[PDB]
Amino acid sequence: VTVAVPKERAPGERRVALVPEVVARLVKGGARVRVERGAGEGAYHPDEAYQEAGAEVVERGELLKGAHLLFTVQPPPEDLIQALEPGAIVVGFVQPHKNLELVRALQAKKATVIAMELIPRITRAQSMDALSSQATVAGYLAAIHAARLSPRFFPMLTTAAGTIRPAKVMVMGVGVAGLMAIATAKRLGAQVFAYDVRKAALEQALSLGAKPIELPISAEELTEEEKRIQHEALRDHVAGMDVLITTAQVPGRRAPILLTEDMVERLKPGTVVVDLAAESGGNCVLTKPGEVVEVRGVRVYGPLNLPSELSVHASEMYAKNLYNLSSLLIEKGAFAPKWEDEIVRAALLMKEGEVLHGPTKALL
Amino acid sequence: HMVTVAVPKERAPGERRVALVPEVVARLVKGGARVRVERGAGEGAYHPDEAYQEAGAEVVERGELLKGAHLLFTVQPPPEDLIQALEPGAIVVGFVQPHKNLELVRALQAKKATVIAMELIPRITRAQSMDALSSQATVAGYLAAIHAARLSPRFFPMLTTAAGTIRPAKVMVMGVGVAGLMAIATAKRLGAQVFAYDVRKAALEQALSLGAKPIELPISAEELTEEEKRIQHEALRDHVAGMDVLITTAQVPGRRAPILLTEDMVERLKPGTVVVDLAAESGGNCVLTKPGEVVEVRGVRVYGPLNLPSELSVHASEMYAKNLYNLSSLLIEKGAFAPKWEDEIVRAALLMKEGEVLHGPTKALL
Repeated sequence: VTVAVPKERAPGERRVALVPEVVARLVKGGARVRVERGAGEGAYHPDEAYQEAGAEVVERGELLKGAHLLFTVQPPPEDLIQALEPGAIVVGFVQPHKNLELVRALQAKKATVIAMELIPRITRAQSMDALSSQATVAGYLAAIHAARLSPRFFPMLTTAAGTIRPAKVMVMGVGVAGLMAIATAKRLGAQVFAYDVRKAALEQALSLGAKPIELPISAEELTEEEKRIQHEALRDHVAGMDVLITTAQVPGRRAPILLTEDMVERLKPGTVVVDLAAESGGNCVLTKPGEVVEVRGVRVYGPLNLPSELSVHASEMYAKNLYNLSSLLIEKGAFAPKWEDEIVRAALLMKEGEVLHGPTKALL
Repeated sequence: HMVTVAVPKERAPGERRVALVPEVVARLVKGGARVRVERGAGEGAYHPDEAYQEAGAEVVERGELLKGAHLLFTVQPPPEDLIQALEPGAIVVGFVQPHKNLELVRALQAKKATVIAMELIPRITRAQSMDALSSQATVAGYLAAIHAARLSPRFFPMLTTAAGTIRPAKVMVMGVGVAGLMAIATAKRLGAQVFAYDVRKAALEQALSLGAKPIELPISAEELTEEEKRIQHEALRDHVAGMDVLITTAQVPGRRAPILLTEDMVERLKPGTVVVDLAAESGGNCVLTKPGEVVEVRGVRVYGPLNLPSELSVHASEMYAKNLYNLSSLLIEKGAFAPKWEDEIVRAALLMKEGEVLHGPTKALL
């Protein structure tokens, strides 16, 4: 098997689909790897370090010559698509809704793509979950940015000039990203609170030292009347916060509004919102994606591409995810795609140009 | 027969701090003092006018500000419009830094003003609660570490997921005074492996206490030969090369900052390394640093922040205000203007009286 690795082109993308250490392991297992000149520069991995790992550092669009497996972060642009070579498998993030044009080009070229956002949440696939690994990065950076943006200390502090209270941080949406925001805001010494409609998620928060927000109806269909009492109770909680980190996203849908116009009016001047849901529209009505705005003294930040900010580790984890996915793409140095495997069945978005996952057929 | 204290809006570009905050203003008032605050003075620090009025002060207009009376409390030194309006016998209290504001210092003596300079508070134990250099350095240190994390392309903490385990980042703090100690405490909380470099052993002792590993050089921490300098340098250089982040904090009053990250030292940093150079305001500890900017050479991101305190404006102002409050006990008796001129703190910090410059280096520069 020969595995190709492109230099990412999407504006502001700094990650690389494989890193040198991972490349070595693929080589030591009998695989061959070609890496575009400069592909790991965003992640501080020089061409020489790849060569050392046994890769040949080729020129772009010489890249797909050998060509059994194309490993990307973002979906491949057209220059690469055209260069595919029949029977090749594309493996990376696809995001049909964000990159429809490139998706229609992949099927027109009759290509085969395993979509990374489509890895199933089963335990056997945990080590392959790139959404999770990238969400961890995003979570960590959410918290760091919350501290950079806030005009107060996160930790409680005593000096000869007195003592200062710790900051009050609420994380809303306690999935993988939110858990790491909790872990990181807690490390910095903030009082941290957690809001999620699911009890299991809230138990995870409690475990990391976050105080769950308890609403009049408890975590696990609801009346318009019951919604109102939840809303008013959450509103009072949010008002008392020094920082809000919102992470609630729903695949192929607009993000839910969790920070409502009337909720935002009650935030004190000097509060910070780090809205991780900006990519799909934002959990907060104030948020302008990719920007930091300030209204009524409320600093609101909607980061896109946090993973690419932490490019060294984001790439390392992602590289490992792909390597771990490889055991079902590669057998004994050979190209042996386990088509019958549930992971591959769930993640295989198209085979020879035919679209195998419903919603993607609809958009096209 | 009862003292009045003025507080301006800061003008210096990018200054967001306020010399007094509302909670502090109330204590001054509740002790029988009056306070006049310029409209908007606390906005940088998210303290609305109404919070000051609530605390018992009159939110007046600028340039009406000094009419009232006796004490001008500032963060940065007062610009000219304010110096011109002083009122004889009145005291200016704040940061002065003549090397940065010579012109304004010249205007202050021309107007025969009296000024207690905040950077001149003596380092004695009784003056600890009054030390604004120290309280501001704590702010600077904390943010140094936060920015180091924002800028680094790797995790600070060691981490395990189903995708593997990741080593903690390796952070060196060079210059272990007040800012350095806070950078340590904060890089530590974030789970970095933290190392500490300082020519003084007591400072290194304070680092160890916060969980930082001291950098041990061939000649040990406390008359040094050129030969002995070479081996310290080469050893430290080996240490620096192994780091993911360098935070440098070494400053010396009224001098260029010492170069602690030499050009040969910088040459050995791997691409992806971060330098937060807290000494940019006086020239930078690192040869690469461009003050107020983030540069990237040979893949090394180097940041030289000016006015970190003003980024943390809520807490910087709070500690500063308390510092000023605490200094009051020597400026104010039972609500009346009573300067204790014979106090060591006051004599150490009194930069000028009725136009007479009473602190050498400032006389010399002027």
